[PDB]
Amino acid sequence: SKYKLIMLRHGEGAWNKENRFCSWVDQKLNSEGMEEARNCGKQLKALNFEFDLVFTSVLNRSIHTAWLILEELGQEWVPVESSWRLNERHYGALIGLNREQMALNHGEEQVRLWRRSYNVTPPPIEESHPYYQEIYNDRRYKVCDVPLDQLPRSESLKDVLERLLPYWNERIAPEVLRGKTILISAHGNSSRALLKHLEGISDEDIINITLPTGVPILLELDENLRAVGPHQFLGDQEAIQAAIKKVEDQGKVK
Amino acid sequence: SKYKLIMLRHGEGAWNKENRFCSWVDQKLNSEGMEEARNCGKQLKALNFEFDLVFTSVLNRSIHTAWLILEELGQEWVPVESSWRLNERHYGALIGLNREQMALNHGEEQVRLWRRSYNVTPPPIEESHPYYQEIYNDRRYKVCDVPLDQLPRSESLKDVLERLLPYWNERIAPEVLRGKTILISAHGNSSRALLKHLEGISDEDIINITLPTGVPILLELDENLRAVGPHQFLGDQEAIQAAIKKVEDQGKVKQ
Repeated sequence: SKYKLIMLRHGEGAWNKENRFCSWVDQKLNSEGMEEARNCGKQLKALNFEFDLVFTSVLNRSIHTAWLILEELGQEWVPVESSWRLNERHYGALIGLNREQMALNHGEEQVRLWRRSYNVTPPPIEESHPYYQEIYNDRRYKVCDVPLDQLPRSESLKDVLERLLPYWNERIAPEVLRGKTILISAHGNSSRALLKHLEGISDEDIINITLPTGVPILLELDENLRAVGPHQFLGDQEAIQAAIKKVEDQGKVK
Repeated sequence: SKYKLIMLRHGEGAWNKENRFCSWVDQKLNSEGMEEARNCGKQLKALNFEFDLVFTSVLNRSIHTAWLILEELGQEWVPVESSWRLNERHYGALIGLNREQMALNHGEEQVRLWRRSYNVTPPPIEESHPYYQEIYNDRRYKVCDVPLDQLPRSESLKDVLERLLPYWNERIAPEVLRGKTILISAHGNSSRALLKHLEGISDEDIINITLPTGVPILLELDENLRAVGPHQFLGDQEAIQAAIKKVEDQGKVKQ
């Protein structure tokens, strides 16, 4: 293809073992998630990736993932830019809740709908929510490209794409078209949104895409920045399939 | 004072204890040097610093120092910009040599000129030098604002200032004048060059300035972007003076 792009979601964060929706809560990587980022960097080094620019969200776990990757590559000097527009989907009032408990109380199908639907919007987070203040009082959201009171209080995946697309179009895509090799260090839902756009995945088919943590995703793009074929997970496909199943199973009872 | 910013040189790596000139060799911090960066971050957190921009060199030890400080502050989202123009001074053929060996071979006075004078230039690095290829083959120097073939093969402190000052004037200083809170994560001699300029230190007097590793310098500048007074170090002054003496003593024969 004319261009190649790498994107990924970070490895396990500090709420993964507790199986809680994390979203805009700024949890750090845990020890396993740090190792996943190192493994990504080693895999990218083995394939000779030489990045020219890295894009991340403003959540520290995506930034630390980038930094660990760049250290493994010996590319710490490569410019990094961060934007809330690559943040994980805002899960609203579901932030902090246990996915398995939700499946037990409401049905696995209900949790699957909440997690993977394109159109369904979670209930908005309210000021009484235990995690409201630590999100909206953070300085990183006082200096972003929209006013604090305009930031979402919950998002469908469609909403994520709507706020990610301007950043892709205005900032990332022009660099790809210059022939620069780009790394996008983001999150499960923000990566799914961008894949939906670049691959032309239907609203119905995007529900069945679950991305494994800490696995580089190669996208080959044509002159119009449309995918030439489906995304490719770089690694051992058996391990990758088990990693996908692991994410799916977070929403299953027992 | 009208403006304030933080500058520092990173903590130690292996060649600090071994007493070897490191310069453009891209050596990593060791454990102690990582802890020095965390300690700087804790001091800046105590002072409630809220950075808007961080500037570093392209040597990974300065970048990792910045990342560790930002992590201590919970400010990993703050933009970082890295430039060869903040790199440590290029020590030429002295790269990788032991400073005390140089004092034994050439005398303490000559070593002090090489390390601290303004105008004396180290002998240039040649293609046969054991560290030449790993410096000049590195992609970070193929994508600079100067062609690979025009990058220095050694630098006096004057040469450092000549390549650093445009970056200060054109990229960093405008952000200071916009009221932004800036961190500069740099190196011993690039920091000394900037201090010489900002404080108006004479060509003769700069030879007496040595900076300790891993110690924040909180610089105070007036409306014309010149220092209000001599630089000061955050931390325990007796420990800082002992650390300065240790750096000076690297270039001395042991009595």
